[PDB]
Amino acid sequence: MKLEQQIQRVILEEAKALIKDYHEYHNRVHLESVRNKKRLGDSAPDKKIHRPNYWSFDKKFDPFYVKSNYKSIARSIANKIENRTYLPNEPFTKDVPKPDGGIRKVSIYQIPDAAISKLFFNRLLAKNRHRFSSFSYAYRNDRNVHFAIQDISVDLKKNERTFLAEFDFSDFFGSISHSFLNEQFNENGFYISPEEKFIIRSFLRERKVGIPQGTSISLFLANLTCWKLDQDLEREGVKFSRYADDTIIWSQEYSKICNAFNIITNFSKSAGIKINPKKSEGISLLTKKGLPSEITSKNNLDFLGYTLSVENVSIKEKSVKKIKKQISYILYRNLIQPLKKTSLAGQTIPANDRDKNFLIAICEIRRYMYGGLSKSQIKDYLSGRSNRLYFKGIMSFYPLVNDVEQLKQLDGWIVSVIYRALKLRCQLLSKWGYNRSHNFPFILDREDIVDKCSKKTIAGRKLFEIPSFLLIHKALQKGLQESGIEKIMNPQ
Amino acid sequence: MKLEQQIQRVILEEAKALIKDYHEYHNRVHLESVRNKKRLGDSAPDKKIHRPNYWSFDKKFDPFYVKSNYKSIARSIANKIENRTYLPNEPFTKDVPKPDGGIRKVSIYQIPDAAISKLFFNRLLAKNRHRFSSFSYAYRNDRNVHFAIQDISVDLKKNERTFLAEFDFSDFFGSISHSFLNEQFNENGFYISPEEKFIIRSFLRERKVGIPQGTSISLFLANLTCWKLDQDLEREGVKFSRYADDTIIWSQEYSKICNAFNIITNFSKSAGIKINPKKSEGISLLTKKGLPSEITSKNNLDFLGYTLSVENVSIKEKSVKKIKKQISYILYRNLIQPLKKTSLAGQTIPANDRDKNFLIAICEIRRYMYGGLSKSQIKDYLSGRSNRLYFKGIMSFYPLVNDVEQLKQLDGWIVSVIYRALKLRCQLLSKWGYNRSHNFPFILDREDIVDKCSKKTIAGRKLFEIPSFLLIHKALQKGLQESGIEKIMNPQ
Amino acid sequence: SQEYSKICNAFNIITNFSKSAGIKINPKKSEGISLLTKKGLPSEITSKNN
RNA sequence: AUUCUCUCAUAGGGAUAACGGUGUGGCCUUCUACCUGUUAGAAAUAAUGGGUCUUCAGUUGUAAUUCGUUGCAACUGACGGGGGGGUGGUGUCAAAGCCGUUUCAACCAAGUGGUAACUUACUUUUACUUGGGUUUAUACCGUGGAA
RNA sequence: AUUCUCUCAUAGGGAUAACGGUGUGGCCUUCUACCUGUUAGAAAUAAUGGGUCUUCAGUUGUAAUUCGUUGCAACUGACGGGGGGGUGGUGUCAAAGCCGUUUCAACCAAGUGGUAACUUACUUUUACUUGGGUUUAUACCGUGGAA
Repeated sequence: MKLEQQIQRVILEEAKALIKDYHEYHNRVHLESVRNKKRLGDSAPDKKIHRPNYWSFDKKFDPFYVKSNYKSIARSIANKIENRTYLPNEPFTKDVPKPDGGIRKVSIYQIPDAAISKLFFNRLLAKNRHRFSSFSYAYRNDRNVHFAIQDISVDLKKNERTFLAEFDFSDFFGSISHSFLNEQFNENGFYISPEEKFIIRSFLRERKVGIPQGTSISLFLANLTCWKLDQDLEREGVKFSRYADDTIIWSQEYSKICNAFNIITNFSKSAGIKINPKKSEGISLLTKKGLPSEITSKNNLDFLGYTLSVENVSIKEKSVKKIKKQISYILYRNLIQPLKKTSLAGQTIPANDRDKNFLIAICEIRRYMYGGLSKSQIKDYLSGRSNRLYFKGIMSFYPLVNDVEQLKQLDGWIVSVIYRALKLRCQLLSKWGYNRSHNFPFILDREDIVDKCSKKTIAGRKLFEIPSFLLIHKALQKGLQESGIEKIMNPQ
Repeated sequence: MKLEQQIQRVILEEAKALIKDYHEYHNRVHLESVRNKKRLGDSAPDKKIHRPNYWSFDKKFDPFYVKSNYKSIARSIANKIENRTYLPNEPFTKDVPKPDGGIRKVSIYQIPDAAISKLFFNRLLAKNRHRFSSFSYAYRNDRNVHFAIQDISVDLKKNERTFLAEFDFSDFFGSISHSFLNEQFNENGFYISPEEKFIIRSFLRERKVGIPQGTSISLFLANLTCWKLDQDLEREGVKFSRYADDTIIWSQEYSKICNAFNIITNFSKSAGIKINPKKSEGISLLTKKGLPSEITSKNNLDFLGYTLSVENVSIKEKSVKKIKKQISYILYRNLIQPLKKTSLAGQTIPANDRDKNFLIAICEIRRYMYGGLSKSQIKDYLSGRSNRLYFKGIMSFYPLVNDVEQLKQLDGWIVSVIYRALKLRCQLLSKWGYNRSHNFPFILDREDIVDKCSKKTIAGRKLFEIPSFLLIHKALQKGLQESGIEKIMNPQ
Repeated sequence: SQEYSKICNAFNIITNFSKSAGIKINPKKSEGISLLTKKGLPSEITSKNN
């Protein structure tokens, strides 16, 4: 087919995606407003509906208007791409620096330009994916972080002490030399058509150095420049794994890991990229616990939310603290916050050994960790009674974790936090003039919360059971050997 | 879905494929019989239709009977796979030794067993393709011979002299140790379910050593055993490319290529495979023409139908001789063979400057080399007037050839052979009593055959033009940079 | 030995033999890799005199 | 109008008012061990209502082997953090320590110079919600029309 | 029966005779520079019939640059093997050589001790045929039924 049919179909799909997202967004907002009213009573605020503020800067940002007039835009763009006159329109770049983080300025392009960028990125990736290295895991459709994690986990067990080099790059996207970039189009066996070359050069006219962020065409150019670095790194004879601008190298020889520094420095001098000397760790020796070392040594390393070691693979401390933050905020929101207002008009007071708020908080925690599964369904999957199960929780993002002790400590932390939150709720209810210290669940003790909640039934469903990380860990371990990583892992 | 639906669908597709092939086969036979009658006149033999002789050995070989009764076979097999009682039936192995070739005994299995083998091979390949090396090109759906050819062609240009090691293995499939094979299922991070282990072991019960040939389940086991060999070969720091049991290694260091021999020997001792000392070439130094060498040296090497060198990539001599064989036989069949019979009853004698046999031979040659394209369509593709063209000829099997001189010599050989065949046809027609030495095309000379045939028209189509390899080479070169290798290459 | 790489390879040989024979080394009575020099000479890594 | 047209087609002109989604219910079919109530009615079966179990490592004693690890009874071992105060053991020449009872803390806090708040929130690889499909049953959410 | 059923389901029982494909034509739509005949009829356009062109490297002289390589006239260089005999050049002190005319060979054969045959053929990575789709137009090919 001609280029105009492809532009028309890509533009139509892109336009319909934003409309679907907006239609789901305002319905979620209405449902959450209704539940907030039922929770806060008469103290709930009013519902507010917002629209993107950049939809009014230029008419072409609005997906409804783009969809209404897509055939003419297609026609025009096609003609100007066949007349060598096309030029992307200036983007909207409101991104600004954030505390403790890089500015990370990101540009948002209009729908026709982003559609052209994605269309021309897909064909280049399809034509040239077979000439990339097997140790690059970013911006591709056949590799993912979990493959690098599995490769490092498998390789580190074999030996007892290995050397490691960790280095970082400063301003990766904004420091690529244009004369360098243009010289790689005729090397390593790549296939770039003249029209594709034109389209690529059309996106760099405004700048004098670096490549734009926020667009899909720069993700191929990001992997294009490191082909010689990966070629020389593999020729050296050391193992490595690179994701975007973050890399790690390990080897058994000091001389080999010293030569890897010279290779990295030579590539940085060739491409004009300067390394950051404040976020780099350098050369260190990783050994098992208790073994002495002659040089600077460490026991574990962090890589993309994981904590690799000689023995086990665990979750990073920052991600653990964010899980604790979300669970604690859910309990505080559903138990303590409503009772701190000026008046209790429209609220509901627990009575007759019933508490809807505790059930709601438990259900929300179960939806946050499991995703809605029950312990009976999990045990049916484990016993082989059933042969189908879905993974849609937070644990789906860390399927390679095999550290039981950390999960046990998280379970004990959850139980203690729940007990103390219920104690504070009881004290606040006593302060308001209601005494419910002899009713469920305020009467339960810490040592019997799980056992007593494991029995209470409602409508034939055990809706009061406390989720455990160990059970879902066992289910993930069983499903990994029967379906694979790609199937088990989350789609995002 | 359950296992029975998958078995039912796979069996049905396999059964319908043979029926489609047979229905196309007997129609091709009838058409060829009609044309043979019109060509040989009254001396043509009678049409004969055959059936596979092994269809009567066991009813289950017949696809019509299998299709008629597929649901019961599905049911049964499923039940016995869920009761741990399944066992493949003995195959039919009529393959025998051939002169100048290995016996290569091949077993044909029945449809349900081959369907189970393919079904269980597909899921294993999907679950474990990400743990294979990037330099293995056999029995996969993401790598092909042409990728290895492009990698060697690109790498050899950079340097002027490299060392090479070429070695071969004797009886690869029939010498794998079972105790070795069973020990690799728990290493390198593989994922094999217990049911899959059962199915695998079910196909090796009869033998005491080696794996069966002719089935789809052994193609995964072929790539499974060489994981440690490829791991150590990549750890050494040398380049290589392995396809099935054939491998090549090249490097810049004598010590590195000497260590590659020790790695190969250690792997052969570990797996029990013995190398053949009569089909191996050893260690040689490849240099450019005219440069002296201190050790045994050569100028080019052969790999999978190609002839690689420092400068160019050409076609192997054996494939060139087979192309010449096919062209010469086509000309002999359509020009000389009919006139050597006892009587010319029912034949047609050329007259009034007309010759249907010459036109038929030219059309068959064009279909053999191009596939039916015309020089006007090719020049339209080259000039950019059109933007779509198909490649369905013999040249589609060698798209990376860039040796113009060889194609020019083949063109001159074609012209000379055509001229001499027409001269012999004229002499035979003179011997039968007809003098046509002053009529087209017997009057044309060698130096004007192309120029005169390039003008004659019939029904507005230049059906007498002589095909040239250089034009299709230019079209292949242009299409490679605009669609890619996967798209241009043949589907087989 | 006189070479750091050679004394680093000796560790891999010892570890491979321990894995082959099933013997496990004790990490509390071992001293590791150290450089022995004469008294008064500086060292770049952990050093001892006797 | 987010619906439909028109062409000079990253724009401009007409014509019609509806056009996209969410919750609940329905239907379609879809992977499931038992034991018991009350119904119905022939135990073909249904209909509903209650309760239990599922994992791993062992030690066996044995069958099977296809010469192994297997399948098995029976067995026994696992399987929900940490911190600050008080008070008994038992620790020894002192002691560490090791035992368990009783209190305090919504979380970061096993800490800060000091400790409260927050989810349409906050941010560097950092994000997702419950087998599908179809329902002019049923109630509502953008934006229009009417007013 | 290769069609449909039935269950004890790698099998066995019934019932119906049609069931799968190929060539040609049709239709649907699908990527295409011109110049000319004769038609038709208004040059809106058709309908058919004839003929030419398409690639790469240069040298420019110049415009554009977005500071380059570009786009351009015009230019000139490419673009269909080898072998065995005869005979002229020109080779030089001889000579190699280098020039081109004239004959012989269906291919392997630029070779074998010797050279004919073969495609439903022969064989180690070794194989495929012409944008699709739909046509109870039209003629035929397996296997059934009828006979």
